[PDB]
This record gives sequence, structure tokens and C-alpha cells, in this order.
Amino acid sequence: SNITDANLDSQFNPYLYNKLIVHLNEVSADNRKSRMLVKNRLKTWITDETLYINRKNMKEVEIKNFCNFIINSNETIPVDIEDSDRRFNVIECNNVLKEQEWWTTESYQEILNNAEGFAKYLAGIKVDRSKVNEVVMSEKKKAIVETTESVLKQIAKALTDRDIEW
Amino acid sequence: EEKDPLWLYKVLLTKGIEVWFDIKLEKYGIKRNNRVDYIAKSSLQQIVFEIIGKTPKNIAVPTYIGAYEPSKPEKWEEEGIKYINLFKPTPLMKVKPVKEMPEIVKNLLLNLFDYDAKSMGLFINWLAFIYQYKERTGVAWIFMGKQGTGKGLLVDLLKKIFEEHMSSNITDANLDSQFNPYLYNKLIVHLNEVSADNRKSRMLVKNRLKTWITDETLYINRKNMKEVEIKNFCNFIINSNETIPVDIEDSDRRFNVIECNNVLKEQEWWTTESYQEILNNAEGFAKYLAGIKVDRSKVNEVVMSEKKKAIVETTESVLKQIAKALTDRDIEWFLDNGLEGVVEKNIVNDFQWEELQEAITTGVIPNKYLMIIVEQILGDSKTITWIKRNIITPYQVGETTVVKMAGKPIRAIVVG
Amino acid sequence: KDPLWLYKVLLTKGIEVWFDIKLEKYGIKRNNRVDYIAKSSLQQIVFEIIGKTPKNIAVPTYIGAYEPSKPEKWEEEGIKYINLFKPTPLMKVKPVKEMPEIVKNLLLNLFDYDAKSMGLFINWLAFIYQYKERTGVAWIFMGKQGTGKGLLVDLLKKIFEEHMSSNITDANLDSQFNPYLYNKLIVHLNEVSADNRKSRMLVKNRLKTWITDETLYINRKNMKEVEIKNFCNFIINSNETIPVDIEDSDRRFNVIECNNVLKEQEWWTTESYQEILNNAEGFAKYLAGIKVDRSKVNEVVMSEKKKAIVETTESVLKQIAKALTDRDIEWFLDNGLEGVVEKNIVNDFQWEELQEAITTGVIPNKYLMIIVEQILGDSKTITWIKRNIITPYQVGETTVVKMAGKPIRAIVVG
Ligand SMILES: [Hg+2]
Ligand SMILES: [Hg+2]
Ligand SMILES: [Hg+2]
Repeated sequence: SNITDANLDSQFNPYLYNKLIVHLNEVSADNRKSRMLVKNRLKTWITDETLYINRKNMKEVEIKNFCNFIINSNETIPVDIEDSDRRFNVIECNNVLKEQEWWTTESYQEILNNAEGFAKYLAGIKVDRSKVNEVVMSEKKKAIVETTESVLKQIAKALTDRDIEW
Repeated sequence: EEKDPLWLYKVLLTKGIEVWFDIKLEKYGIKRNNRVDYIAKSSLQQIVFEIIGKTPKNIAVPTYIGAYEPSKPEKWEEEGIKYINLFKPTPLMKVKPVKEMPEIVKNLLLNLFDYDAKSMGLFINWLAFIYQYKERTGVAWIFMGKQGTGKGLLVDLLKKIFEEHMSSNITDANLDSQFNPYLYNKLIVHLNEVSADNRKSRMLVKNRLKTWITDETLYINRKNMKEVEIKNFCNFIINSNETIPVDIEDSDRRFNVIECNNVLKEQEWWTTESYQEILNNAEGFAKYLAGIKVDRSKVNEVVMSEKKKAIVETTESVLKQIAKALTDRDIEWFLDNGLEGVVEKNIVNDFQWEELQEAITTGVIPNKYLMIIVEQILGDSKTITWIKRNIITPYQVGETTVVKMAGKPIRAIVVG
Repeated sequence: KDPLWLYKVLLTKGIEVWFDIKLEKYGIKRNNRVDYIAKSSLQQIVFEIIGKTPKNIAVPTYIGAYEPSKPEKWEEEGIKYINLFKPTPLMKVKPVKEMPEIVKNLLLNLFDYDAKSMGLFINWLAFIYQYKERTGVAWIFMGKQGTGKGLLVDLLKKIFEEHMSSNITDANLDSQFNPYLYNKLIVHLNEVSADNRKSRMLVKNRLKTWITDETLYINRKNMKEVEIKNFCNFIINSNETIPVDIEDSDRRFNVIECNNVLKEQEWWTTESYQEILNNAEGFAKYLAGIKVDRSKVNEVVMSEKKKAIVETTESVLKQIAKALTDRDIEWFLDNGLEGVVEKNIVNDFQWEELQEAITTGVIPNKYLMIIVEQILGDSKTITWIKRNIITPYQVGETTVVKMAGKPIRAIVVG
């Protein structure tokens, strides 16, 4: 829980050792150079079959990677995303919980007291293994792609596609 | 005192465990099922106690030097120095050849190579040489283009064949370490990007990557172990999604560059199970590689593909391109790069325009036209000093001197 | 009774073991490999050979020193030394008067059939082969790829073996460790740094001292940092336009540029490469028979490519400062100063007085500013010119001079 750029800049890798879910609270700062310095390392954490784990006063070890990543962010562009990207689904909500019909003072704790109920629900899902690795080009992901990619690539592809409308 | 200094070695061999002391690492080697670990004396005493029930104060095992040599026996002697081999074939390298590839694996390589049979075959030949001869080739293959073309799948599938002899998914992070375990006793090294997507990062790594591909030996430094020199058996496969993954010189001998934009999901033959079918045909692909008739002349062959040409011309200096255009009196290169704009801006009249072109073609360029030419190509005015220091002198285009044209003495650069 | 009983017994089996007080490790030498190991590691070797682990190690105490001129062991002040230099086979070889024909074709191609510079390199190599000392002069082979630079490296590598470091690059240099310099007669660099202004300058001073320093500080992993005498000689291969920065007065570098591709030659065949490497002993015999001219070992030549590197590398401000100092009007005209006339910054009379200021070494401030602006391409103030050209290079003094009637401010060169 709540791994951030600070943990990433450490020389150690505990938060990845023997994990099924890793949650990042921001991957880096919201500037062009921070997103690009971390872009390739996050790319491989999601898909590499193994990871090199290095912990304090322990031998550096290679292990199979079981990690799955959930990234929370309050920034406008949390990560760099390529057009052909296969790894990221992007969900943007602007529905503040406090501002909802059903939200109460006890609501937060009721949500956490229904972990077992939610766990029972997931245990009964008929998992479609075809859709597990499906990613969607949402309108916010499309916005991140066109913000992130090089303008020179956008010009080059407009010429290539003879895209006068572009 | 002891009658047989090899008694413990012998007893462990009966039970399928080979133990020695490696003078070069000052650690104890232990081999079981062709996996070898190097452990301290205290850890070896613990292993021994579990097996024979006694902890011997003295370790009755031979002293060998560990050497990774695929061509040599399990143990051998050179001069008076006894060696033990650290290379052990994996299951899928000891496999009966077949003449044809699994159909789905061939659809993947055909997708990667965009149905170009020539370059696919050259890569198969390169792979087949590594599988059968187990030597360093001095040639690396770069697979680039958009995501989802199957680059990682091919890596995963070779990784099931080679196993421990291959390093998977090495990144800039591993390279920025002071350690290089990913190079120790490896036949294939796979890199996911070599550096950041900018000019200076590519250049800082250019010579490091160049020597990893061709050095006969490497200095290996691993955590908590002596720094050791070893023979280099690495061959490099580089995956990248960037436009220019590495710097490449024109005369390059090391890089083959393959670009696919065929996304697997967008293909007629792709199914949901296809991904898992590809990985379950590792043995099928290995049997295919085992039967390839390797053409050893072509193993170190590199081709100048069009994407390779694009990287080279993006990589080299604009100043060197101008210098070679002067040297070759290549008026066509200058007009290809827009030198005719000089007339459209009336910097030069049509008579002067004739002398400017002819100055280039004859290799005798008056200073006034030199500056005009350079300003038009580079977009800002350069002094003669700047043109001499950055184009004429470093590339030895010619000499700056006084020449006589009709009567007048004129300052010019004479190409030669 | 005999504190050397184990030493003697290990010699029987072809193993020489000593304790190195300077490294506080145990040396063990077999067949020109020397390893330095811990006491527990030597006890393990000893147990396998003699069947007992002795609590006390009956070995001599020596200091390990790499000295090619000295015997296997020697004494100085009663301090016993052991030699870490041990000749390779191809250094123990019978001289001959001529080199193998195909090896001479390789060197002829590298040196573009220039017998003068080729011979100076052979003499340089022969001195290293025969005397095994540091020369203080490095050789840079540059030009197109495929001229045979690596082939010459590979062939000396067979000759020198362990006393040579092959294919050291900027990556090794940025390491905190220094193995490639420990106990070496030849070190070969494949590029010293990237081909940019800042990379060449950051490494310029470290390469300067490696060639000429009498000692080096060697630091290896899990070993004490040690000072040793430096026997290194450097061969630098490069495909870059400017491989290193070179000063005008430089004394260390010879620069050889060949553009003769081996594949494109009359005599090159498919077997040629391996024939070249199979004539190591022939080339070694040739060097063994050279009458080395010790006067020329440290001679460097100002080749046209080295001259090109010098003028590319050095500061333009130094070039201007020395042109003023030498009143070198021709230098200024070669660098386009007459553009001042064609742009009407100066009329025909002033143009004469400006040139006259340069040859006379008395330059009015007004003409100083014009000259500097035309050469550098941007307008400079008098203060900037004094702080960045006149003062740091001691071109001259700013003073009032009388020119025609008027008292005028000028820089007097001297
Ligand atoms: Hg993980
Ligand atoms: Hg390697
Ligand atoms: Hg040295």
C-alpha cells in the first residue's frame, strides 16, 4: 500500500517481494522529465516474467513476478502512455463521495466492514480469462496519449496519413 | 592425518551432489541437477549435516577453478590447474531435431519480421548458432516498433529454452547498478530499452554496449563476491518502443534492426489461447533450432535495413554530412537540403547562383559563398572561424588559402 | 623447527605460497597466475594436498612487486621481495631479422605505407617488448572502421597476454576500481570517452597522468588501496572525429589515421585475418631482434591529423590571443577578417589602419572591438575582451597612445 516515488528511488525492492497487488500513490511528480525517467521501469514491472529483488543485508535474488499494479493519482498526467499501449486502463471519476445522495458519516467504516462480503463476491465470479488483459482506449487515456507523445511524431504521422484535417 | 582427503566429496557424489572449493571465488561450489550454487563453508556444513549426520571440521573436497566453457568436458586440466565446468545444457538444448517449426511459432516470427523471409532466416540462423555452438557472435538484434507485436513473447519463449543461460528483461535500472550479474555465464542477454529516449543518454551508453557485444572478456562484479574476469559468451537481443533506440555508425558491424508494426491482436490468426499456445511450443521451437544447418559465414552478418539507415542518418552529425558533401563536391546533397532557398530569398543573384553551384562542384569555394552555403543549410549565420573549427578542419575537407580568379586574389577553401 | 616446511612441500607440487605483509593476504602462484587469498582459503587447499589443516602457516613473508628487470626473488635493505612479473611464452623467443610478410602488409595498411611513422611505432613496440618500461607516449589509431586496428591489438595480445588490457572503455574508467592498470605493460583503450566537448575534457587530465606518472594508485574490490610503479603504455583506437583533446605543446600522443579498408585491398583474402593472428610468434621474434633506438622511444610527431585535433580542441580565445601576440595579420585574414570591409563596418582608410594596428601591436579600443566582433561573430565590450582575451593570456597592456594628434586608448601588445 501507498508506494510512492520515494520508495522507487530506494536501492531496495521489498514492496515487490512476494506480492500479488502493488498500489502506487503517484508514480512520479507531474513533470515531463519525471514521467519519462520512470516510464520504462513501470513498463517492465507490469509484464516481466521475473524481477530482481534486492533487500538490505540479503543476497540479490531473482523471483517470478506476480505483481499487479493499481495507480492512484491526483495529477493531470500521471504517467506517459504510448498510442499502441497494452498495459494501462485509465478511469477518471469526478464524483466526490461527500457530495452524494447516499453518503453518510458511517458510510466509510461500513465499506471497510464489508471486506468479507466483497471477497465472497470475487470468489464467485466466473472469470473471463480472455478479458483479464484487455485494455480500453478511454477518452482520458486518449488525452494522455496525445499530451505525452512527441509533436514531431504527430506531424510525421499526419504527413504519412496525408491527414489534411489534422 | 587423513587417509583420503576426498572422502566427503565421494560420499556426496553417490547421493547426486558434487562439492568443490573454488580457489578463484574462495567459495564452495555445489552442483545438483545442473544447478550450481556458491556458498560459504558454514552453509555447506549445514547441508552436509542434514545428509550424513556429522559436521566435519575439514571439508574433504577437491579444489577446482570454476569455468563456464560449453566446448570443454565436465572437468579438465590445463597445465597443472584442474577445472570444473559451470556450463550445463538445459533440457530443451538436449532435444531431438525436427525439420519444421510449430505453425503458431512461425506465425509469430512471420509477424515480427513482417513476412520478410530473408531477415527471418538470418535471425533463425543466428539463434540456431547460439543454440548449437554456444559462442559469442558479436552481433546484436534490435526488435522495435509499436507495442503488442510479440517481442516479449519471443523472449519468453527463448527463455524457456535457455533458462539460466539467458538474462531476461534487463533495463536501464540494472545497467545503472555498479553490479553486472546479468552478464555472468550467459549466452543470451535481453534488454528492454538501452537508455532513455534522448541523444545524450544514447551516447553515454554507446561504447559500453559496443564492448559488451564484442569483448573477449568482461569484468563481472556481483554483490558480496570477488570481482572476477570471465570469458564473454553474451549475445544481445534488444527490445525498444522508441524512435531511436541506440546510436549506430554507418560502418557498423554489430546491429541488425527489425521493426514490426503488426499488432498481434489485430491479426486474422490471433486467438485468445494463442499466447499460451506459443509458450507451450518452446520444445517444438527448440527441436527446430537443433536441426538448422547453420551457415557460419552469415552468423555475424548485418544488413542495412531502411530503419537502420534512418537511425544512422539521425545519429551522425549534420556537420560531418556537410563536410562529406564538400569533399565529394556533391551539389545534389545541398539542393536536397534546400540550398536553392538562397535564390528565393535573393541573397544571391542568378549569376552568383551559377558560381555558387560551380564553386561546390569544382571544390573551390570563395569565403563569401562558403558562409552563404553554411548559413542556408544550418539556418543561422556562421563566421569563417566557426566554419573552419567545426567543419573544414575537423573533417579535413581542405585548406583555406588565397586563390586567383580572373585577376583578383580571393580567399577560398580549396577541397582536397 | 622449520617455519618454512609447508612452503617447501607446496613447491614440490608446483605451488609457491607466501604472505604479503603489504596486502595482508596470502599469495599463491601457479603458472603465471597469481591469486591473493584468505587464510581459510589456503587452509582448504592445503588440507586437500597434505591431509591436515595446520594451525600455523609455514610460509615466508614477501612483498609482492611487479618488476620486469629483477629476478624471481630479490632483497633490498633485507626486505625480501617476490616478483609478480613473469614472462609469457612469446617474450622468451629467438630473434629474427625480418617480420612475417602478411604482418608487414597489415602495418603498412595501418600506416598508409609511410615507413617513417611505421618504424617509429615498431621501435616504440620493440622498446616495450625488450625493456618493459613505461614510455610516456601513447599511440592513437583512428580513421574508418575495418583498417586493422583491432587486428593489431589482438596480435599484441597474444604476445603480451596477461600483461595487456584489451578493450577498456569509458565504462571501465567510470568504475571505482582499477584492475586493468594493475601489473600491465600495454593498456588498449577503445575510445576514451564519447565524442563531445565535455566528455573529452573530463577525461583529458586522467589520461594525461596515466601515460607519464611514475606511480599509480590501484584500488581493487576487497583489497587495500595500493601504490605501484606504473609500466603502462597506451594504445587508443577510435572511430570518432576527435577522440581526445590535444594541446599544441603536447608531448604524449602520436596520431595515425588510416582510411585503407582491409576488405578493399589487393592482397586481402578470407583466410588473411587468421593468418595474421597465427604469425604472432613471427612478429614477436621480429621485435626481439630490433636494435631499439632509445632516443626515439618518446618522440612524438605533429601529424596533420594531430594538428587538426589541436586546432579543433583549443580555445578560440587562445587562438585570438596568440594571433595578437604574434601580430599575425594572415591568421586574421584566413579567418575572414576582411568581411569588415565588405560589410562597410570600416572604410578603405580605416581598413589599412586596422591591419596596421595588428602588425604594429598597438590596437585602438575602437579597432579591438571591431576585430573581436568579426572573428567571434558577436559584439564584445572592451571589458569582456580584457577579461577573456587580453588579461588571461597576457596579450598586452591597456594604455594611452598618441595616434596622429589625438591621445587614444589602445592595447599595446608586449
Ligand atoms: Hg513481484
Ligand atoms: Hg557475458
Ligand atoms: Hg600500470
